[PDB]
Amino acid sequence: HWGYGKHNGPEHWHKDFPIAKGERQSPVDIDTHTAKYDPSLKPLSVSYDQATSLRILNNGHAFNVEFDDSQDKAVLKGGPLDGTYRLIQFHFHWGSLDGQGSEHTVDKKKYAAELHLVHWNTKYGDFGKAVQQPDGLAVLGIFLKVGSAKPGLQKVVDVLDSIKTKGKSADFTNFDPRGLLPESLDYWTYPGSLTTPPLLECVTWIVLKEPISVSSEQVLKFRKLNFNGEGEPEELMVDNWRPAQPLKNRQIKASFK
Ligand SMILES: NS(=O)(=O)c1ccc(CCNC(=S)Nc2ccc(-c3c4ccc(=O)cc-4oc4cc(O)ccc34)c(C(=O)O)c2)cc1
Ligand SMILES: [Zn+2]
Repeated sequence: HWGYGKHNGPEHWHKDFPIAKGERQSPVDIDTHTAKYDPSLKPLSVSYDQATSLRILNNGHAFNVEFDDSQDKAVLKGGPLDGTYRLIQFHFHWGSLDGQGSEHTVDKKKYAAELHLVHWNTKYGDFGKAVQQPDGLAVLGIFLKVGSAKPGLQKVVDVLDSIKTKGKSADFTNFDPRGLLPESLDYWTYPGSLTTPPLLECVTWIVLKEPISVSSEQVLKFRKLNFNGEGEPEELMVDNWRPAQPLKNRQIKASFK
């Protein structure tokens, strides 16, 4: 099916997922000079103290650290959000080289990778119902640059060898996502979509301005993963990012002056 290769990559997705050419697609380039500070934005609240991680899975597109979202444990509120959004999973998008990998870009700058913490609006009951709503999801995006190692990320890095191929999963309990956040919560926000098929336009994007630093060694291990399943020709899981899409009259708002 769809992927990131030359024959099934982003430029081909529209054939099976027409919304790919929609009016609210993600990611987008964030032109910092055009983004406007929005006084109406309420304080952003990231409450991950009771987060319950459960498993890590290689789904053939990236790897997901899944959480128990049967209760209001890890939640995201405030900012441009109305109500409570529950953390369900987080994953990354990265490149084959340090100069690329992020999905959103800042003044056209591409980061080495991008972390996506996915949350769904609790007023819709479940994730399935949420992806049928214009405000069903909220994804917190964090940029990764290559520099000093990120202590909180190492546990994720060290388990990757156990889920090298598509379909493989491993227990991943007691992981604290707070160790992946930068110091500042300054952010840019705009209405968008999922960046991979089905590309549904149900996401309120909140992209943090401050990137986190990860070591070359850490990202190199991300690049050892496989898109393929076990026993198949090895296709390194790299460059699993979608390029910037047309803004289409949308406005990106800044939480800071
Ligand atoms: N990069 S990004 O933008 O951050 C991003 C990209 C992709 C995705 C996820 C893409 N895949 C989707 S959407 N998967 C999906 C959607 C709905 C359901 C779903 C479906 C679907 C059809 C239906 O008829 C009833 C469903 O009921 C459901 C009840 C639930 O409690 C949770 C999910 C769920 C399920 C599933 O079955 O696990 C998976 C997340 C973030
Ligand atoms: Zn993503």
